[PDB]
Amino acid sequence: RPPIVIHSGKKYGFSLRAIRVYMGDSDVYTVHHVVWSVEDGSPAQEAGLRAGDLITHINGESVLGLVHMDVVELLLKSGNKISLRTTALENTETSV
Repeated sequence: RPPIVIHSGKKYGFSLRAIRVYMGDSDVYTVHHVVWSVEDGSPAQEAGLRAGDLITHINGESVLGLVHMDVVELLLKSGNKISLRTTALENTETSV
């Protein structure tokens, strides 16, 4: 899949969470960066970034396993253009 290339001089217009993904009952995890929301009319929305996307790469650099604020910093220091590689399973959540 090609990277999403966003053109912003402002915020990109999305939010993300760092999810601590555990594999068992020990305090051991791989940090995963997941887009939680995208703002209407924003550069991120326009480019096709979607809530639920796992961001694997920022400007060609693997970000899987980096802590939240390291990824926030990469986003803050990027320019008007950013390239995001992402992957998603279901295109919606399920309400229960």
